[PDB]
Amino acid sequence: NRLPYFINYFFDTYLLISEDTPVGSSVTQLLARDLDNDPLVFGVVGEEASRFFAVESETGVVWLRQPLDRETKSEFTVEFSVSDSQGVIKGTVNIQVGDVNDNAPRFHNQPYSVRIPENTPVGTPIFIVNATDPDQGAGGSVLYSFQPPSNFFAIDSGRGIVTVIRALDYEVTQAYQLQVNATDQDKTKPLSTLANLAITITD
Ligand SMILES: [Ca+2]
Ligand SMILES: [Ca+2]
Ligand SMILES: [Ca+2]
Ligand SMILES: [K+]
Ligand code: NA
Repeated sequence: NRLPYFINYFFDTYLLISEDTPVGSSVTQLLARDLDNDPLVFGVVGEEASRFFAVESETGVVWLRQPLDRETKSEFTVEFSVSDSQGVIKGTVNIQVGDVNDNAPRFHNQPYSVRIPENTPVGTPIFIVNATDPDQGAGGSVLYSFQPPSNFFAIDSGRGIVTVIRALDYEVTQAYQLQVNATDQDKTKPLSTLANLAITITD
């Protein structure tokens, strides 16, 4: 009797599963050969592995049994079994959880309030806004803007630095209420968040 062995590429590399994979989805089919042509039985081995995955024992089809979230657990290690009813073989698979853009930017250091004197020159940086996005790639990269755009202030798209771009006047306007939009850069479905910025003029 010779022991059966696993075929799939991912026993030697890794298996990618998207974090948006519906629970119940088949994520792969285990494949194995036996030089004796013995009928084969497949299994999943371990407590964490047996919560995440079920295996159809006669076909090797693997089902996801719990939702994934890359931002909570990005990778884990699982053991599958194959058996010819005389011996049992185990293979380890590294599971990588594939990222989707399922986070909108999150602001820190709120509320956002600044007092500036009315003599503040054009080009003066007055306040820094801060938003982060825990997604990977472009979906994790944030650009800042004013919604709607201001004639009196600008905000750096990259760094979130607010500047004065036209001279102020305490007489005309003693306060400004701005909306900072933070958008991620995903090509297909970008997500955005608005944050309040309060600017008070002194004299
Ligand atoms: Ca065999
Ligand atoms: Ca994500
Ligand atoms: Ca995002
Ligand atoms: K990021
Ligand atoms: Na997620």
